[PDB]
Amino acid sequence: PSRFVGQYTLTSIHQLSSEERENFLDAHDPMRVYDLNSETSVYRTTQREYVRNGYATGNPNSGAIIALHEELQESPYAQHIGARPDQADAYRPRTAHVSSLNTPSLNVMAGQGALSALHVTTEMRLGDFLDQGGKVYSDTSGGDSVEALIVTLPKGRKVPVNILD
Repeated sequence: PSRFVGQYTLTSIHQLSSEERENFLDAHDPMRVYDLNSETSVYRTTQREYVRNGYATGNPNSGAIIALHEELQESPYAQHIGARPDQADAYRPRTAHVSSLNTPSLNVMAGQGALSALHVTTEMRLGDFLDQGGKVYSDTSGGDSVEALIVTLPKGRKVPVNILD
């Protein structure tokens, strides 16, 4: 199970075959893993002032740590199992500071237990981020049926929000 030690040298999903790349995305891309889409609603708490005109803008200075599902790092279990160095199961996404994206973003919660898990509570349409070039990352910085996400929102862009409380 540990024969491949030192051989887990891949660092990008593009270094994997098409089949393994798809396997990795199936296991780590938030969009696929949590079965998200343009109509998925995402939530976060904030202050009225920031969304008083019905829109929210991305935060330029977040301290969030995100998972990069397109980049690889040896899985802590690769050596425990016999994971081949050219297979998706031998790796896990790399993580990085959100500032590395050089783009404002918003930390949101998604899932049936989101609203519960969570100043005012806002709701947003994931598609509104996506339609404007926003990207979704798992936030690695609740319980079950809820996932923490980081969604980018390019400079000068905004998304409509609904205050729930």
